[PDB]
Amino acid sequence: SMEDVEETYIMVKPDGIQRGLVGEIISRFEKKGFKLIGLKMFQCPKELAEEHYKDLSAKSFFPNLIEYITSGPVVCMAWEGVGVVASARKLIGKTDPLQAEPGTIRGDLAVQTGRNIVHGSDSPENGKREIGLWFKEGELCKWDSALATWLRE
Amino acid sequence: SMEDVEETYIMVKPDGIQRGLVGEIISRFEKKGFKLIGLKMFQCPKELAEEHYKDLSAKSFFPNLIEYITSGPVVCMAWEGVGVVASARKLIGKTDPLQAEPGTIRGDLAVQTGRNIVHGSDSPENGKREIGLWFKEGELCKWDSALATWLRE
Amino acid sequence: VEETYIMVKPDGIQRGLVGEIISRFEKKGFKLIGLKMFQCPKELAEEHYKDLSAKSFFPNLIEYITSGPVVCMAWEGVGVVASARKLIGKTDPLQAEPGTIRGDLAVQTGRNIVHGSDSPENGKREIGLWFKEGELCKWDSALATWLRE
Amino acid sequence: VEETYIMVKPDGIQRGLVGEIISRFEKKGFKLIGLKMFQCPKELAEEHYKDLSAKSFFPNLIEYITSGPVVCMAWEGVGVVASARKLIGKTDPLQAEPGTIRGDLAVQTGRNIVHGSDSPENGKREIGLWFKEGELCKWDSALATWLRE
Amino acid sequence: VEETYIMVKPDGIQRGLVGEIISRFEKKGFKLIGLKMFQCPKELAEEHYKDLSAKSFFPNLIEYITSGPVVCMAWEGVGVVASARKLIGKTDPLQAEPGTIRGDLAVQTGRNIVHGSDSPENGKREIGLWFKEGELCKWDSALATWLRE
Amino acid sequence: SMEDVEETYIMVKPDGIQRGLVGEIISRFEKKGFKLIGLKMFQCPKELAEEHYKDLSAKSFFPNLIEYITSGPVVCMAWEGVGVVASARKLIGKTDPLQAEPGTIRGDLAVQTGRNIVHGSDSPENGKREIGLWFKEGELCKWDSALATWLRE
Ligand SMILES: Nc1nc2c(ncn2[C@H]2C[C@H](O)[C@@H](COP(=O)(O)OP(=O)(O)OP(=O)(O)O)O2)c(=O)[nH]1
Ligand SMILES: Nc1nc2c(ncn2[C@H]2C[C@H](O)[C@@H](COP(=O)(O)OP(=O)(O)O)O2)c(=O)[nH]1
Repeated sequence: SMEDVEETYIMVKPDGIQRGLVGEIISRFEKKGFKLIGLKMFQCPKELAEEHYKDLSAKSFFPNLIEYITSGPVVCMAWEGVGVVASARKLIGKTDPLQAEPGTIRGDLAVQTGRNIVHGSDSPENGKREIGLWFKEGELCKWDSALATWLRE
Repeated sequence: SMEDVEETYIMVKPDGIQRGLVGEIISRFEKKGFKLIGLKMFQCPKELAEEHYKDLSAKSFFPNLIEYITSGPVVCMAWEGVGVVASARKLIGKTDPLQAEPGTIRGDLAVQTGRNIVHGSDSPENGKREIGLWFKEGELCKWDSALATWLRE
Repeated sequence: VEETYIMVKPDGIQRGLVGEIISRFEKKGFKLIGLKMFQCPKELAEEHYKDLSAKSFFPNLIEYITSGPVVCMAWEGVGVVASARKLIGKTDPLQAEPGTIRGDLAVQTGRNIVHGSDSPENGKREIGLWFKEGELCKWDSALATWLRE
Repeated sequence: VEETYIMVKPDGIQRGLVGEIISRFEKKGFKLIGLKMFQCPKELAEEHYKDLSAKSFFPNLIEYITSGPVVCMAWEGVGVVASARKLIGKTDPLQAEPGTIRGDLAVQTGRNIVHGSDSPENGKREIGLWFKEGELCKWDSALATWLRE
Repeated sequence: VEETYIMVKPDGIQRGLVGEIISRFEKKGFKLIGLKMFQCPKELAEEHYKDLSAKSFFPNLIEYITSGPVVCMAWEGVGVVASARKLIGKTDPLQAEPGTIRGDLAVQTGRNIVHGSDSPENGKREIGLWFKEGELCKWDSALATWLRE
Repeated sequence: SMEDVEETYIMVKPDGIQRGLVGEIISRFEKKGFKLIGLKMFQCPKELAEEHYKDLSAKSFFPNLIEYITSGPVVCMAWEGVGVVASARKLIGKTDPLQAEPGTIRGDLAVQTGRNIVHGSDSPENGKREIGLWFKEGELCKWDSALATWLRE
């Protein structure tokens, strides 16, 4: 089968780190069958995070948002796969954890919106933008999976 | 508008114990991020069980509910958190396990309405009712969660 | 009592999800009455996919389920047929909801790791097709009363 | 039948390990007969640790054991005391072996998340010190015939 | 390549441990080449436990092994026989260390949920006794290069 | 509590990645209670892998080793904690996954020495060394665990 493998940026937030969910979140996607090509614990500089949420820079929560997202280290992840962006969004769950369906990362492991543990790109366009914003040039590591023949047709 | 801290009475029904599921159910709620302020293996006295199911006292099966809930030990739990009530019902799943969705407790662990493992208050008003009903005035334990600031803003 | 047929496909084995899938049905509360690693011969696979014989993918499908061993299973319980389907998830893993088998453990339709009868009729058919006279095992669950009224 | 006293300490609750610890003993096969989240008043704690009153760490200990609610437990089964001591692991989480509770989930003796009666006589003493009578519950385990002969 | 016979005793099935026990061997890295739920006949139960024939617990043993269906398994991998022994843990569940199957999920010797050949030749001998000719399925793991050099 | 906190270098070898065990491994230490201060997927250059295994350079397996450790990305890690070095090694198991006791990382998830899915510093000094060899000045993230007070005195 031929079908482009998109990339999506997935980020475990400060709270996710504090609660020790870094291993758990990663394990969810590893079991799903997606490839990890970019990974790193990272203390996000204020500028980068402000660039990341550039679109929300006018909002009244923006200050508080940047404050939190930089208040502690986060984990930067880049996942490759076919239809992985939307898939990631599904596995993550609704923005509001209380409304997230059990089985999803937020519905299983979080309770409040302002602390929803993780971020998934909302589109392949943003997946590219974010992976290029949070990751330096040669940080990504591409590799052929040994299970490639058993993950995809 | 911001919602107040809430309390709910979650109960592991007789079958939950027989199948050694007390631990996993407590875990699902500990993992979600709520705070356990009430817990005890309890032998529900007939009078207490009667008050618990008072809204069904007119039902022809009312006897079964009382009889059954008194047939063996149960685990009483009192959980706290903003929106914990509506959330607990969500992690628990539809009454008929066969219909509860994969990911919910009943959805992943049960097969018949009658032996649907756990119970959670159906409303914030009923949560306070059941907690005060099942727990003796000194059985509730209040404490400050060290992860409070990472669970909610 | 209702019985359904559930099978882990070659990719489920390769990826080592046999124990996982089984555990999920055990925990749910259904009784396992049939189990066996089996290398499916072409003709039997074709028989299994009888109705898709005119389809375009048919051959690929036949290769896929014979490209490695499978693990046949016979599960019993009231309404197990539909429940099993719900636990397996949508045919397309990307579409199946998190919490289901394909929703958590697969990424593509052509390799969606598991199978479940879609009807009580096919349940008997498929079980009667993959299991031989006597390979099934009956037993009384000690937790029977704590699983059903 | 033999019963032992197991208690999840304050750090255990603070770290959301109650469910996990209970599950281990459940999955092991012993029967739970007593359970409760309890706020240990200083005197009960000092009586439990009666023998250490003279030691310099006494103050710290009492503060710690009462710094938050604990979860009291009572389990039943032949050899449950020693086994529970084995499942829990050496006093020092760093020396505790991988597979044991403290070994898998803790990092320091002063925060070694759980307790377990070190002998059957102590099991009775502690269950009697931490529980009130009506608190223990007796019941018949459906799976007994499959747990023992 | 060395093979060993692993089997889930009847107490394992009644307690829903089939999937969990297989997973321990899938996660370890070993290859499943034999599997089937089987109702063990008294005669076959006797040949297997020939060495314990003159033991006083023998009779109870034979009735136990025949008390319900069991799950027969064959795993491949160099050193598997010895590795399975460890994963299984000491005969008396109460003495098997945490981390092992008997140490985490059993409480008495007469209901130790699992079996494993104690040597390579007993593995060969046991697979020939529990599995018929083609019930074994030969296949190669796509992860071969990452499990052994 | 005046106890000295050391750091240890823990790395997920190429096979760990191939086998989707990155998460599981991370969760073992996360749940143990140690702190993650360094983490990154990385494709190791022969030169770096040799200066890392210089003490085995004369061995007959060295050549293969070097190629194995560089045959694909690995996941570098820096863990902090009192006695984390010795603990981490205990948590990993014997060099031979067939000997490693069940419950340890290698005894639970591997079947052969040359593919023992993970590495951990064998001493506090090699701890400092390896972290310095694999992590650049500034890749390590310092932070305060909200549970620090419940993990230690
Ligand atoms: N009912 C009963 N069974 C016993 C007693 N001692 C031993 N057995 C059973 C369970 C033991 O695993 C078996 C003797 O087993 P072996 O030491 O020959 O081998 P093994 O360690 O592989 O365990 P297995 O065949 O899996 O049950 O017979 C006893 O006192 N009472
Ligand atoms: N490919 C290959 N690698 C080997 C062989 N023997 C040892 N090694 C490698 C992997 C071992 O982890 C490493 C030696 O490690 P060690 O100093 O005994 O301690 P450890 O940090 O591995 O626990 O050398 C071997 O026989 N073949």
